[PDB]
Amino acid sequence: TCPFYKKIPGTGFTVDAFQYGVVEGCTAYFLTHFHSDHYAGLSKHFTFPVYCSEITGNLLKNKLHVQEQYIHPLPLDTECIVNGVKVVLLDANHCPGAVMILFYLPNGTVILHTGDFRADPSMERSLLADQKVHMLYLDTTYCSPEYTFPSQQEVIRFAINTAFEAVTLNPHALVVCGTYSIGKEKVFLAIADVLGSKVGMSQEKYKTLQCLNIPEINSLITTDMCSSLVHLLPMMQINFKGLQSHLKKCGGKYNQILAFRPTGWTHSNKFTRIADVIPQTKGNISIYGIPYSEHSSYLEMKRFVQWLKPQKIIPTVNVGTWKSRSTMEKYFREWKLEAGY
Ligand code: NI
Repeated sequence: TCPFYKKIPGTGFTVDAFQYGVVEGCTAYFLTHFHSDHYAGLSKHFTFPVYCSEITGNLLKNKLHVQEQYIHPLPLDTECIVNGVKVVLLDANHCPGAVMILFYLPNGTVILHTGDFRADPSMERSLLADQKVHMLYLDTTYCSPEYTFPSQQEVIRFAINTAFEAVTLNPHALVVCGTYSIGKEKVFLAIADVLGSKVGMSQEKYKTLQCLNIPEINSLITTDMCSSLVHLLPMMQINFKGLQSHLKKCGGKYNQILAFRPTGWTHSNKFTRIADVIPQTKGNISIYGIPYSEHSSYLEMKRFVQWLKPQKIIPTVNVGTWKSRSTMEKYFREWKLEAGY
């Protein structure tokens, strides 16, 4: 049974609610982005209207085989009427195709559902600037002040400088980057651009990337692993055993691996600066964990909410424990007292 925080009151709508069977009263199922915890339940046998971005609809048709007649892609930044209700999709600054949804209820209430997002001051000049929001359904993934991490730009600068130094010292070094979902593509694209290489990967991952509307993508990626010196592997293989095994397969072309694991936050963030990050090393293999986040830090979240000044907040992450729920509620009250709304 579908939980309340996935239902939009005063409508026939649900958000990211495909794992509950037929939801009573639901006339349109929205999907914020193509991550498995959110799409769980969708397949080629789904027969209700799915509303989403163009990029999410490309993934639904090619990866999950949802039939075309049930996919309803909407442009961004554009007022649309869905089953008699005005909606707008906004860029969420998460993975490719990820959106936030503004719903303009028939009674005058305005609701923002963030999906998954990484808040940014640029959102203060979207279509959100133009009217009041009553209710906020908020991605609270990192809603605690211990969760700090650098800008995406600082993390990419570290990765490119690290990779270019290593491969210039040793032209026989291979770079490997871990992946298990869409998102974080800048990591491996930026590294391959500084090295003058295409990124090599499995046929399954190439297919996924070909759905993402990235400009000039045919110039940047390939299934020909022999022609590439930046390889993508599943995240599970980014360990000394898995990398040893991969290096064997490369036919003595390479004699060293430099590997990256883009994580979200890890507790090494509470002590170390990005500049000071060091790898784990075993022989001719080195592994860097880099804190590349596609979710808001605590400070970015707080700034967004203090600007938006919603009347009510409904968390959508960390909702399963009383201690999490009480922590989040205390921060919301702090923010409201400090700002004066
Ligand atoms: Ni996500």
